Amino acid sequence: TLHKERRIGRLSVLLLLNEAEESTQVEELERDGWKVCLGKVGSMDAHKVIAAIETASKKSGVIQSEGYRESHALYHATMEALHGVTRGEMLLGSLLRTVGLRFAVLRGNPYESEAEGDWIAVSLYGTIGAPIKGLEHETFGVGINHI
Amino acid sequence: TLHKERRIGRLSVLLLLNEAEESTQVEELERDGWKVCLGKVGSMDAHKVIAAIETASKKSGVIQSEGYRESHALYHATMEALHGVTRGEMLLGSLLRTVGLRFAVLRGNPYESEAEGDWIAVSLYGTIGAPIKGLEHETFGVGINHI
Amino acid sequence: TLHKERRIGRLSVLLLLNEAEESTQVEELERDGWKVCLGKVGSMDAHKVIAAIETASKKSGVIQSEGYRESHALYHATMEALHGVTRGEMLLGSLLRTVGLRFAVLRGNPYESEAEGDWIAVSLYGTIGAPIKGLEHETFGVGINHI
Amino acid sequence: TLHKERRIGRLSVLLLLNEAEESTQVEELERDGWKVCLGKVGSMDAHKVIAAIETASKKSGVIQSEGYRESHALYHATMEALHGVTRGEMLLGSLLRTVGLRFAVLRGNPYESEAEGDWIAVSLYGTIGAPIKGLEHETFGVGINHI
Amino acid sequence: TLHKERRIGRLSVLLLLNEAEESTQVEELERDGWKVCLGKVGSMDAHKVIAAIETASKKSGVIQSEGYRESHALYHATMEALHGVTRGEMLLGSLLRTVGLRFAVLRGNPYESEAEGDWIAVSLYGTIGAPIKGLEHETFGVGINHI
Amino acid sequence: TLHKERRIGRLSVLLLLNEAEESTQVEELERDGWKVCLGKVGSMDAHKVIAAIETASKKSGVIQSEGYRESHALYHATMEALHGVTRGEMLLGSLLRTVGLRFAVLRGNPYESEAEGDWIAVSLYGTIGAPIKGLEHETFGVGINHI
Ligand SMILES: N[C@@H](Cc1c[nH]c[nH+]1)C(=O)O
Ligand SMILES: N[C@@H](Cc1c[nH]c[nH+]1)C(=O)O
Ligand SMILES: N[C@@H](Cc1c[nH]c[nH+]1)C(=O)O
Ligand SMILES: N[C@@H](Cc1c[nH]c[nH+]1)C(=O)O
Ligand SMILES: N[C@@H](Cc1c[nH]c[nH+]1)C(=O)O
Ligand SMILES: N[C@@H](Cc1c[nH]c[nH+]1)C(=O)O
Ligand SMILES: [Ba+2]
Ligand SMILES: [Ba+2]
Ligand SMILES: [Ba+2]
Ligand SMILES: [Ba+2]
Ligand SMILES: [Ba+2]
Ligand SMILES: [Ba+2]
Ligand SMILES: [Ba+2]
Ligand SMILES: [Ba+2]
Ligand SMILES: [Ba+2]
Ligand SMILES: [Ba+2]
Ligand SMILES: [Ba+2]
Ligand SMILES: [Ba+2]
Repeated sequence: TLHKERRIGRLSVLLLLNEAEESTQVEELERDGWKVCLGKVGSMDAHKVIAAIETASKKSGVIQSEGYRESHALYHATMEALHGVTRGEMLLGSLLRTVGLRFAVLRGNPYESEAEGDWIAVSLYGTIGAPIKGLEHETFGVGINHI
Repeated sequence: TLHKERRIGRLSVLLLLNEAEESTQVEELERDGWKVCLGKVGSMDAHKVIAAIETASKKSGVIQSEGYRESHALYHATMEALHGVTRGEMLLGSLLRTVGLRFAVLRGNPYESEAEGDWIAVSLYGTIGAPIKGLEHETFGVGINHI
Repeated sequence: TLHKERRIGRLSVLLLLNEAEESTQVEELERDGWKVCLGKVGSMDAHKVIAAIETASKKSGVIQSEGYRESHALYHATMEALHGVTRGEMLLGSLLRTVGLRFAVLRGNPYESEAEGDWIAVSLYGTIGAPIKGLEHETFGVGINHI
Repeated sequence: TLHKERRIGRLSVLLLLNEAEESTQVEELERDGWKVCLGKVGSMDAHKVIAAIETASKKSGVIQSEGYRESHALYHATMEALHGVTRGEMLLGSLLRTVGLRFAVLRGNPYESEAEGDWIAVSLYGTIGAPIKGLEHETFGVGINHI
Repeated sequence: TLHKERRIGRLSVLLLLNEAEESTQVEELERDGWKVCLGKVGSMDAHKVIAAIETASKKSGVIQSEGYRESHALYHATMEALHGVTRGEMLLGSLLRTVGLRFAVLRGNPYESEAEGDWIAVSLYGTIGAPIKGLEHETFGVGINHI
Repeated sequence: TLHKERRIGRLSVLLLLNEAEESTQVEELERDGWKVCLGKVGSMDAHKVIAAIETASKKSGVIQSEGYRESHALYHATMEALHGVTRGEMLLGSLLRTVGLRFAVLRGNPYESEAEGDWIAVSLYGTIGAPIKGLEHETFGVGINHI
């Protein structure tokens, strides 16, 4: 049962979508026990988006730098988030398209039972379009995985 | 070029994610020229989710009841939104999973140039999990298409 | 190297597309050594579409009714043909859509060298759209496999 | 209701498959109201196949050069056409395959009602095989979208 | 670093493929620390293949009956295994195919470092073919996830 | 009906998995009438993996070096084998992942009736994970096709 106050998904998206506050929201979330990570990445290569998220997550401490387990949970949540952005073929430049994304990564227990342990959420928002500015529209993606 | 104040995607998601206001947000959006449609649908059949969205959209007037063109634009934006929720296989009950979604549909020009005309956005938020309550997590989806 | 006069794909289509009152193509192809099949199927169940094509291909003697080897060559040709039709998710009714198809099944060698042996093409044409007539547009798919 | 005499999909294919008439078929279709485009593309990069189809469409006046709306309709139609050719994975060279394609793009109204507006059809035809001539076979793809 | 002697994937397959020993291989693996599960499932519904694997896993104590965390790890591992069997579209009956599968589920740590924790491997083996015995062939699938 | 002693899939695996110091399987299979191939490949480019398998299958004489027909049977077997490995997106390096594979290619008839003719299996095994060693887990894939 998802805790009405700890919906890791909804929270990561609100953070990702609210431009006024930035450090005001991150602190509250962190004081609530959430490990937060924010970043931006524009590219026509998906592996750079994945790389960017993984690097920012490990630096901000959202996931462990050592070992595979946690990098593996993050990898798949990212894959699942890229689905919402790619909608069909997890390809960017190879299908003549590029993205400009903002991303958030949240870690913590979104459930009532403390036995559930930690979960992670990768949220993406920005644009996807042709190699030219202006010729694009919005795109969203959210992936949730257990750690 | 997307108008900083008319980002149809971001707006539909905020509406979808804000529980306090409900009719307070819809009115402002509608006074701004946006045609809005809200609804909920829980099911293990994707064709009922699609049906629910299409029916609510035509009743609330977001898209034209007559003709194919507009129903065709809505159909594909829905498909693109379901990708974010299904992340891989656009299947629910057949893969032993069910969803509980909240959906918003917005229509209007999100660009600076008035020549772009109308666009539509289908946003989904809720849960996806096993046929039992509690065993699920969050899921998001957003589709954007021109009309 | 393909035989400019035996491009099994191109031929199966020209045959599927033509709506001439006088039956002149089937006999011409057969006389040139080709096996030909023709059928129509409308359904919101992909398995029924695969079923019909198999059956008509066996009744017409395009593939052997005995064994698996040829039924296997056709099944994949059919599948690769349904991709052009479903474009992404090999689902019809569960995605609230339905088809009205016409199909051709051509079997024979399309190469200059007799060594390449027989090959088989499955072509599809019709409409795909909502459950209501009129609300739809065209759909095309060609699957080519070896036998 | 598709107009028996304006089946944009069927027409673009017949236009693509027939070698005898080249300007004779374009003219007749142009005089019938259709915007028409024809091209050839050989590549192992999907983005080049996409870019040529867009560039040819914008140079022949099948879709506007200015704005995003029309480029967006064509992009998706191309994607839907790319499906029938790739059959499963929208990759060519990365999967050790290359294509030699002939394409067509048709823009006009295929319905009885004028309220349906214009639609665009992207059609593809040619060979898909290994990076060696002769080692291949035929491949089709038809995409259809509303503008 | 995978531990040469604890390659959970390789083990579950060898365990799945060998008919001579049944309890002799389960015991040895159990005495080596591995949680093990074995089952058989014949169906044309993917959800039944999934449900049997989950039910068998929860009854044999390979994953907890309480909570979501472990069911979530197993669900995804099963999906990843379902991939190798469906090869492209996660559908069976809807695509006129049915399977007769033997499965295995292994839970334990395959790495040198104990900080990697437990991982779960779902393995599938059997036939996938038409709804008629004999008309089919072999099919494999191995899914691997972290708990 | 498959021959309990000639299940080409099951055999190709047992052969791929075994790491015995004494070469005893290859010769036994060959003596029973099977064509066998063995190779290893590590790369973050799927085309290089397909390349190697083709080549080793031609050098070993598992499929004819001349023609297309057999190269076509193998290419698809390979593809259907890569699905078990990529589980969703037939991408390695562009999704920031890489493989370390071992592959077997068995060719021969696996059915009781000699009428089914020859068939070919492509089996894969190794690891898939980040560009850094250790950060990975196992991966499996079996593709079976007719020839
Ligand atoms: N609209 C495309 C992106 C794009 C390519 N060209 C123009 N726009 C998408 O859905 O990703
Ligand atoms: N977690 C699954 C849903 C589910 C099935 N069983 C339990 N949960 C998903 O990503 O859709
Ligand atoms: N146009 C959709 C089908 C559809 C459903 N409703 C209307 N049309 C397709 O491309 O398959
Ligand atoms: N014919 C393959 C392509 C190929 C590459 N090499 C041989 N064939 C296809 O379906 O795309
Ligand atoms: N062998 C097919 C299934 C099938 C159905 N009928 C014949 N064959 C597959 O790859 O799934
Ligand atoms: N584990 C991923 C690959 C990966 C990338 N980084 C770490 N692992 C897979 O299933 O392919
Ligand atoms: Ba996909
Ligand atoms: Ba898919
Ligand atoms: Ba697919
Ligand atoms: Ba092929
Ligand atoms: Ba788009
Ligand atoms: Ba796909
Ligand atoms: Ba459509
Ligand atoms: Ba999940
Ligand atoms: Ba798929
Ligand atoms: Ba993994
Ligand atoms: Ba896929
Ligand atoms: Ba098969």
